[PDB]
Amino acid sequence: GGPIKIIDPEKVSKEPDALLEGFEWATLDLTNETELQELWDLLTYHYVEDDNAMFRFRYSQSFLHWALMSPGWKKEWHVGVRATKSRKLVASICGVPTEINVRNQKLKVVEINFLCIHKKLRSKRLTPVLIKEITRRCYLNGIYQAIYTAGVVLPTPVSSCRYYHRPLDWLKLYEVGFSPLPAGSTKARQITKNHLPSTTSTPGLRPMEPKDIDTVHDLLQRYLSRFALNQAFTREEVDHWLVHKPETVKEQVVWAYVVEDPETHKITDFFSFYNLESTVIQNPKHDNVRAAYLYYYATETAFTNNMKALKERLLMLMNDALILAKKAHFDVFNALTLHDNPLFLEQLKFGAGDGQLHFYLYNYRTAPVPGGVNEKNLPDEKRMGGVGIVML
Ligand SMILES: CCCCCCCCCCCCCC(=O)SCCNC(=O)CCNC(=O)[C@H](O)C(C)(C)COP(=O)(O)OP(=O)(O)OC[C@H]1O[C@@H](n2cnc3c(N)ncnc32)[C@H](O)[C@@H]1OP(=O)(O)O
Ligand SMILES: Cc1ncccc1COc1ccc(-c2cccc(C3CCNCC3)c2)cc1
Repeated sequence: GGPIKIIDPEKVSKEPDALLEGFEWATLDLTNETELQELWDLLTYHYVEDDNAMFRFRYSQSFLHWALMSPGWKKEWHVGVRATKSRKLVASICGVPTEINVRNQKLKVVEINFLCIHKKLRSKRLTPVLIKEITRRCYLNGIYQAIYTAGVVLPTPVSSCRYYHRPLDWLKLYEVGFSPLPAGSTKARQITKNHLPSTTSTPGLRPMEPKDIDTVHDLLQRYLSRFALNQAFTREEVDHWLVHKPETVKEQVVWAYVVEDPETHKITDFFSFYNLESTVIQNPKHDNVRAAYLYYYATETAFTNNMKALKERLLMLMNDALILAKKAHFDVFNALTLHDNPLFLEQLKFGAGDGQLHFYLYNYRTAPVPGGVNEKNLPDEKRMGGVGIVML
């Protein structure tokens, strides 16, 4: 594998291409509360929905602040389109920098997300224009590769993973149409099936602290090394992406927990999950779904190559994650079939979701990597070791 083309730093245009009449390019400054609000306004009403128009992802302003001003970020990579007259923000596309490992080669990339066009401007071929412009801004800063996900099929996906959903408040999810009541059942039986213990079981389990950063950093990168495609975490990235800062962040977005061994007092495990609401588009009884998403995790047990033992360890840890997520009043716990997740998704009663999330690399060729599933789109322990990066 390797890059597809070499970019000529001399030929990168200093000026952007033209836009549809009445619109103009605009760099967003997300340290400005009004501009953060503008992006949130756009996304809230125009970002990704399900195919039945029942739900729309509802990234919080705190989430956007977190996701988009990560270590190394540049405002030049927060790209907006405005209406010239009204000044209204009508489109966005965003990137942040990170390093990834693609089959043992380290690569500097941008992670691309929050591509969004106002519904009234759809189907006008603006998306290629947005893509080309963020590409140009990246090129100017010496970045020539990207990684991203999408639910739509685009040329040469590097992998695909299925969505999985673990009901925490099943009744909530029933009343919003998220979860069905099967023909043969009752509310009580569904609540029974999804019931969770009142307390966690892993000994030594506690919220991650800043003092844990170095140890979690070491453990995480050793664990992610087990995957063909993975994120090459820096220390500042562990701090930013895993350690909630309550003093300066009003609405918590990231939860992290470590296992401090009772005997050695070393960190032997950790897991984490983030808060991403969905808007319930039209419902009498509810306005939102409060969802938690599984993010990064690691365990020393992985390094024995004893899959039964890894399976056992993950079943306990991930059930603890559910209980903690429930305690934090999340309605549902979501995950993908990446990492070692096929080892626990079905047994801990995650229900299979619809379709796949596809993973893409820009300007980089590599062989497809396994995404946790077989040909039937079902979790498969023999199809792991592939995708070791979670994106937002
Ligand atoms: C070196 C640095 C490189 C950095 C850049 C790397 C590449 C980054 C790539 C971007 C990563 C984004 C990652 C995320 O954020 S994925 C999230 C995408 N956002 C949404 O789903 C929000 C709801 N939808 C919308 O806002 C619009 O429907 C969007 C903007 C998605 C399409 O707007 P619209 O419906 O008005 O379409 P058009 O008439 O302007 O354009 C039609 C063309 O656009 C292609 N299209 C449609 N959907 C996507 C999609 N999700 N990824 C890439 N391409 C897409 C489509 O195949 C067609 O191509 P073609 O027929 O010409 O082949
Ligand atoms: C509840 C909801 N909100 C917005 C759109 C669709 C839906 C439907 O139910 C879903 C519940 C969960 C997911 C989901 C689960 C795990 C990972 C993801 C990725 C997370 C990164 N961005 C792409 C989606 C989505 C997708 C859909």
